[PDB]
Amino acid sequence: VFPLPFKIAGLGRYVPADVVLSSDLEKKYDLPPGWCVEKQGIRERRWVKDETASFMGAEAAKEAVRDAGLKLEDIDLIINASGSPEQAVPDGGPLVQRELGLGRSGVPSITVNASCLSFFVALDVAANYLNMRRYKRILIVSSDISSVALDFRKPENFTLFGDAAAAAVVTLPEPGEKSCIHASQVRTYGYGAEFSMVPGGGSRRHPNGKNTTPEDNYLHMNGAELLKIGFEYLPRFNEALWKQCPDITIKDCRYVIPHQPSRVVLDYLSLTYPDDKLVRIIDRFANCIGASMPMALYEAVKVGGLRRGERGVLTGTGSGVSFVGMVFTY
Amino acid sequence: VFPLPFKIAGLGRYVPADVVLSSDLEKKYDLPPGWCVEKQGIRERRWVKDETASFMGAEAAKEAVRDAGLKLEDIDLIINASGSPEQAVPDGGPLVQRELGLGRSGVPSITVNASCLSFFVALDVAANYLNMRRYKRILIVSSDISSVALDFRKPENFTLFGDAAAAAVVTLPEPGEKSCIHASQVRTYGYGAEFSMVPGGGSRRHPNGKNTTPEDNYLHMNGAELLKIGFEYLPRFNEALWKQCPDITIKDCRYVIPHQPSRVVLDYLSLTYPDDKLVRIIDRFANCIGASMPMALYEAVKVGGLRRGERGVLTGTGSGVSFVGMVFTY
Ligand code: NA
Ligand code: NA
Repeated sequence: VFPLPFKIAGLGRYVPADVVLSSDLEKKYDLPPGWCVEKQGIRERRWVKDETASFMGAEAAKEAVRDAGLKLEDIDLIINASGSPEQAVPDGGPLVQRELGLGRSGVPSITVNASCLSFFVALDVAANYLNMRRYKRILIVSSDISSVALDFRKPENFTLFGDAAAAAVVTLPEPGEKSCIHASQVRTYGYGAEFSMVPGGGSRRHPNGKNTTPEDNYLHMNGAELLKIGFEYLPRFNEALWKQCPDITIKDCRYVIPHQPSRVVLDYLSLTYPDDKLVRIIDRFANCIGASMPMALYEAVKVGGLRRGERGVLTGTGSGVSFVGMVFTY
Repeated sequence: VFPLPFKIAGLGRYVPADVVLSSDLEKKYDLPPGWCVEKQGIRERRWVKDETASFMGAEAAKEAVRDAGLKLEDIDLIINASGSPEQAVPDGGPLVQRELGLGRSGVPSITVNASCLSFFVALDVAANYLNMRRYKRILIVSSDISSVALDFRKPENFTLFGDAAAAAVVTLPEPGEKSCIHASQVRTYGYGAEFSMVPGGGSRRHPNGKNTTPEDNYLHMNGAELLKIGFEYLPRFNEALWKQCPDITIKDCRYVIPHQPSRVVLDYLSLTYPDDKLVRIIDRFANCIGASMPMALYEAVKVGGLRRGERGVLTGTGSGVSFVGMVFTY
């Protein structure tokens, strides 16, 4: 089954233009100077002005299409892979298709939803479409506006979240090119659903029904219990991932590219690997939910200079709870 | 590329136990006797008591797993493919995994979202995973509770919607078995997004923001404009679908199995094909959104007696606007 031919042909990003410095948030909301950097690992973030999520996604997508040496008309499948919805109906796929000027194109546009790990799962889905020769040039878009959830009474909230979009065009590699996936794995532990969830926003606690509570529209998080899921199941997850590519180990990989919704994953990695192995975006873009991993992938290539033939590792933990990992040659 | 080996190994359904007769709705809400059957094509529907969407999905899934001759522990991927969310976070995949008692299993559980055509797109995604030998035994679950959207001031609304879940287990066929996909196609016309949409429920019109209006949480529908998308693009859609399987035509197919959110698609088909070719569920289960197509697939096999080696056609139009079609040997 592995290795799977797979080429990240183009990458794109959109972030809002206005930088919100942690130092200015601290001055405005009476936090100690340096609090955000120490507690959150966040020095800056970007918040939207009037952008919609589809607008940001389309901007990132256009950059990725240019980067791939393609025109918009060459894309034959669009996958929206964001951490949060723009609206209830339709899904984000058709909305970004419309925003791209492709609304009359017929190009299928769908959503893959694995919460904040949607981008990862979309890559995996796309890899299978490509190798089955179903589609040739697949656009994956992850765009999130988390600044809508900002509560300026709560420092743990309002200093954490940022807005961003990133996108990839994926294709099969050309003859001679080594681009491939060596290993890919997704596991889900739904017993952890209650430790990171928003119980409102759907049928179970519909606003017009009898099951509503005041706390329905807020993220319920139990960090201690989430970590326990990691303690119990991550070692075997990692073991099983690397068994897929026994010829390749972490020493053969230039960059670790994590979903990074908080500094914890980065701190874990920093105790393990040299700093130059780790791709960091939370410092300048904060927690951008579903866009975090693809933002880090963009960073690895467009700032970190990841070269064709070098290898990377995508990794993440997300609400669900799910774990993902992928070892690839760029 | 086609034909693609593909076996619908098991099918399952859950519907609420209490039948709501159109005749009783008409008596209670002062509608003419026979109004629902004439205007909607709906004689009965089922509405939940205390069920959650995950509960119904899990019930349908268990039936499908039994039908496939499997145990729950044999499933290696779960795809939630519903028309509406149970809650905001996490997605429905982990929630149905938990409901099935598989919360500690590690089995990846994700969501594919193409609005009311999610089940179709999940089948397509699953077919590619199966043929790439990534997973062997894939559960697809579509569960929707639309009765939460009921407005008893509006006959066009409250007589239309029903609750239901259906599920499929899909695998590769055994040696000698003819089960396959002859043709599959998805097209999206995002210019039609505004003609069937709910603008609230996400970041664009977040309740705490400045873009809210009173009508945000209601389905905006422009039926005339939706039909125009059909007039312009359906003929070429159908042409392109059947060109994938030039050896197979509609005469070679026993059943047409449509997504059926209203009587219109059924009326179109009834003018074209003998009644015994069409699989109808709206009459007894009403508009069950994302569950409509898989409910009809269940009906085709478990009531219509579709035999292995006979052929069917899945067809649908959904919010987006998207069109789907698949020609398969059962
Ligand atoms: Na850009
Ligand atoms: Na059942």
